[PDB]
Amino acid sequence: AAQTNAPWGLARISSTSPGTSTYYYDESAGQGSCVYVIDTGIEASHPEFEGRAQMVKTYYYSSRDGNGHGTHCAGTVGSRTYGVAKKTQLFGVKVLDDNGSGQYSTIIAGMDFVASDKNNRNCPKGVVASLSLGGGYSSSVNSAAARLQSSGVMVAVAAGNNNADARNYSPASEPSVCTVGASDRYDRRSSFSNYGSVLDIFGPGTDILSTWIGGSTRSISGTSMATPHVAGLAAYLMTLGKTTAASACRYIADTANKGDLSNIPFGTVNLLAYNNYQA
Ligand SMILES: [Ca+2]
Ligand SMILES: [Ca+2]
Repeated sequence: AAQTNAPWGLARISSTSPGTSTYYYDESAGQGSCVYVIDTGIEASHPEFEGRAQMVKTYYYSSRDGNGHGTHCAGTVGSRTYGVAKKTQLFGVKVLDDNGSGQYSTIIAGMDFVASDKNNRNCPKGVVASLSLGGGYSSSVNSAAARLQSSGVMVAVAAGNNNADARNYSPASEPSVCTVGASDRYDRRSSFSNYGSVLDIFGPGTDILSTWIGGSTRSISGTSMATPHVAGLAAYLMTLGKTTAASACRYIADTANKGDLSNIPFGTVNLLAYNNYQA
């Protein structure tokens, strides 16, 4: 398959060079895979999801996404125009309120929930979880993200938008999960991107066009927008039988784009997510 005039983030994942505008992906598009989107929830009624998005849990009182953050990142995972795993099943767990805030107890309970409701769903190819939140260091949310990864889920988390070492932030500094940095249009490190040895992979995170609440589309930039690129890539890769949730992150790093990024500090990886699809 091939999508013309794609968002720069989609085309970059299917490329060895920046600047391309066509996104090349296998026709499977990650069908049979599930990606839990742990954010502000998802607006399931968006025409870009096509019944593939679903609100399965809210830790507030309404499954609405009255923020737009969670609908944007879920769009990058597997919507029609802006998703990398265009046929995946999107499950929306709402740990962030309509302001983008969220207590660690709520974020932890959301990860503990995904690991259980995973067994109540039909995901033959496997399960993915994209946690594009980020707070200060916590031993317990690092522990909760590891429990999600150990339970059989590919866990992609945001590196943080602090321009510092991601070792001070959670769940980013959890070694078991996949910490995703953000890159911009020209294969530079995003000016907000966290770095450090904790990061496992980079993704398009600057000016990422995706869906938005109210049936709209808009671009926002953050490592929280680069994370869904790796979530959908892991989903799209596990559908191909190329990798397993337990090692999707390491497989993406093995088959990434080596040394293409600039502004990478010393000790941080220089890998850009690459689906390696060749038609
Ligand atoms: Ca998001
Ligand atoms: Ca490297």
